[PDB]
Amino acid sequence: GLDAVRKRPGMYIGDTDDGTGLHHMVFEVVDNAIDEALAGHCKEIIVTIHADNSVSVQDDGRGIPTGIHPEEGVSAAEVIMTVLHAGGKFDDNSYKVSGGLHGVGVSVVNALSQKLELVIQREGKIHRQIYEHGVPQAPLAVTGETEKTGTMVRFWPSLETFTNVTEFEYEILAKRLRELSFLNSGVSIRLRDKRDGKEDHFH
Amino acid sequence: GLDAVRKRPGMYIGDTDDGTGLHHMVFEVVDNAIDEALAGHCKEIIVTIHADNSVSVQDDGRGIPTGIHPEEGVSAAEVIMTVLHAGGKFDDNSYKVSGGLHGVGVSVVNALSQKLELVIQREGKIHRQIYEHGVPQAPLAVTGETEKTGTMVRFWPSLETFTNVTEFEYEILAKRLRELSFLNSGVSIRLRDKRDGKEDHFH
Ligand SMILES: C#CCOC(=O)NCc1cc(-c2sc(-c3cccnc3)nc2N2CCCCC2)[nH]n1
Ligand SMILES: C#CCOC(=O)NCc1cc(-c2sc(-c3cccnc3)nc2N2CCCCC2)[nH]n1
Repeated sequence: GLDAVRKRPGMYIGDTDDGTGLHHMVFEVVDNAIDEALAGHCKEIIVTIHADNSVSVQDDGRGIPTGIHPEEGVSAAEVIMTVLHAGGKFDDNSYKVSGGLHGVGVSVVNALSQKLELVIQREGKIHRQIYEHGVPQAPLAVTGETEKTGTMVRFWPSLETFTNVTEFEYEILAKRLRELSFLNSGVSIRLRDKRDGKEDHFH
Repeated sequence: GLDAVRKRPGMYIGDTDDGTGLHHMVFEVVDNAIDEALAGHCKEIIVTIHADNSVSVQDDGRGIPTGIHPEEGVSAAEVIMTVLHAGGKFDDNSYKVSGGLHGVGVSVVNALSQKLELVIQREGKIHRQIYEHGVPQAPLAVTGETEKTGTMVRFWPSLETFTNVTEFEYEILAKRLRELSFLNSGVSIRLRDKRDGKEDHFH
């Protein structure tokens, strides 16, 4: 399970000491947002490096589905955050539909994050869910009204896991983000660094 | 296990009826070859569409390691062909080293292949291994001498699994291959179609 991930992180996210794994945490989440872009629902992805060296990834896609599978009793949100290798494609009712997994899965990003905050806007509502080291602190909650749809996630990588290189390199993130923007022509991808105020916009 | 894959293929490889999954079989193997390119050992990858609508992917990298883990007793070759989600990075002695999984894993390509033939050239030897529906027909065998190093694999997708679209589209494969070649500047990527003789060379 995720216990196996926390125990041998380099085997799932990549090297936890030279910065490879650390930056892969970002791309793993960005890959998911691109799926929404490819489905033609996401027009913009914004990646922000925060001063405390957490990273947020947000998109204006449909929002990860939050309602439980009417048979299995678990939402797509819960599944992809807490089940190793969970990925692929779901529908609005959290039924799993055909689609390949790709990457390692964001449940790994969650497991190796000291804190991960998930905020999902859909069906008129803001939904919130805090995880710590991959453990949900409460069930996913409705906390307000909204007209927007999309997903926002911020994660703080665990300093129990990542060593030596514990801070994100702008150039590395800007490298991957500039590539993806050229492959998906319609999708705007912004990169913001809140430490010094540098912005990039790949469209 | 791979039994779960054969049972619900669309959940692992993607849609098995509209051709998405079928072409993903190729890219899943090509992604692995690129890892060798990135490590600076592979200078060329060649993808061939065969007349019977099997596809081969070959590279001139180091060759997948074939010797058993001195503790676990299994080679990298065996692991990545027969273990779901097996991927990442190994060393020459089949120890697993830090590295992220990415994609779904080629053991899925194997599971959904009526036949897969693996030929590995390294340490002076040609090594061969036939799989059928993911089952090894014999242990990996040494069948001759060679000075070359590299990996060759040909797979015949299972017509028990893939329906309707059972033949590969050149343009789709050429799409992905042309992209990857531009991202990895030093690596030549060829595409050959043996049905009509069309060739492409992305460098
Ligand atoms: C860290 C972390 C987690 O945050 C994220 O994974 N954020 C990236 C993301 C994922 C999605 C959506 S919206 C959606 C959907 C499907 C059907 C109907 N409506 C919405 N599905 C997804 N994903 C499902 C899992 C595989 C990637 C795509 N939007 N933004
Ligand atoms: C279908 C199918 C299977 O065929 C393939 O996966 N073919 C692609 C491939 C993979 C490799 C090698 S060589 C090597 C290596 C490592 C250390 C020392 N020497 C060689 N490692 C790999 N892979 C290990 C698994 C993840 C992708 C890279 N060469 N060509």
